[PDB]
Amino acid sequence: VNSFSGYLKLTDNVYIKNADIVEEAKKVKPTVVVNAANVYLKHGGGVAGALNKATNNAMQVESDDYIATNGPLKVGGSCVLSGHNLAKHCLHVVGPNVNKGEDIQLLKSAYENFNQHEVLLAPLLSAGIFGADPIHSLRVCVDTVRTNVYLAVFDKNLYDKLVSSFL
Ligand SMILES: Nc1ccc(C(=O)O[C@H]2c3ccccc3C[C@@H]2C(=O)O)c(O)c1
Repeated sequence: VNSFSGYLKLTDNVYIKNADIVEEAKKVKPTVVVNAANVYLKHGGGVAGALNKATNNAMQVESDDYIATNGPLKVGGSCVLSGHNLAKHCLHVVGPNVNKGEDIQLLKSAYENFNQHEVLLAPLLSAGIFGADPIHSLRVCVDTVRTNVYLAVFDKNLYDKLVSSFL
């Protein structure tokens, strides 16, 4: 048993909800919240900017120190950093950004990072302002992640479309 509530059941291990992921993280304080990061960990907008804002910019301060030491991530890669006031850990995962012209095939590699964690609260990688079709991202998630993933979809109208079209 875990503390996630009101999620629809898509598969044995994938659950989904219409929620603001920042507000969800605050309530649950999950072991792992996934950030939809870029390779520079520059948390300007989207999930990244919103989580970062909720940490009072402490996520960005930590991230800049990480990059100064380690250099950028790979598209498809990840790093584990603090979850600050939102979660124990934040898994920063870089999905391909279609609006930057990155290869959507890398989405599966991005979701494979989730398998290193038993339970996660996460967004649909590469969707939203990253430019991919959320229906596709959800399909790749279900077909790649084997650990227990609790997906938050910010937009109610898209959430209903994702549920109604899910095979
Ligand atoms: N408080 C919040 C929470 C989330 C977002 C957001 O953009 O998230 C979308 C986002 C952003 C970037 C990549 C993928 C996704 C999917 C996610 C969604 O639409 O579910 C926001 O701007 C403010």
